[PDB]
Amino acid sequence: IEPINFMATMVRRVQLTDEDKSLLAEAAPWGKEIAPQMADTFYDYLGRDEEMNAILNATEGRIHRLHQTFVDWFYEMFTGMDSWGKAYAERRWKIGLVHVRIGIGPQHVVPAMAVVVNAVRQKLREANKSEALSDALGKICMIDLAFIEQAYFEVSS
Ligand code: HEM
Repeated sequence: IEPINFMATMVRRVQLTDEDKSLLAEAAPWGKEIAPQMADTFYDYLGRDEEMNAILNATEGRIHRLHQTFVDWFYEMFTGMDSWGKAYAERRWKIGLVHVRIGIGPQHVVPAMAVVVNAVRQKLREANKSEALSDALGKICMIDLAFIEQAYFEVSS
């Protein structure tokens, strides 16, 4: 309802610390480096699902937009935009409403998010990044997923 307030509840409930935020903000340049490959993995994953591939069929110009929206969203987890504040919360809430409007649900987004976290965890291990960075990214992916699921709850109901 009030994005900034939902954000404070989500950072407390997922236990995302000042330390986590520092690890994310420090890894941001690396996040920016891997984002395009993450976008490609995600696109291919969605493409292999009959139901989710049907949903991704508005136009071809959609491919660029689907790649770019993903790259910016992914990088933003590392920077937090306004340090995981009001603008972050408003952007995450708008992301939630977009998915509810196109008729995608928990059966799509919860697994999709499991695949993102799995794919990022592979990149982290490839690059021999810290386990503390890996935990922090797990936390912020799950904040973002709560925003999407909460939007679906509020727009449904
Ligand atoms: C962790 C999961 C996901 C994330 C983080 C994500 C992220 C995004 C973002 C940032 C946007 C742009 C929203 C905007 O306009 O402001 C978006 C749009 C979209 N997403 Fe997702 N998404 C996810 C899952 C999915 C899934 C499972 C589908 C299934 C097909 C999907 C289909 C779309 C479509 C069709 C759009 C609109 C693109 C357009 O404007 O033409 N997304 N998503």
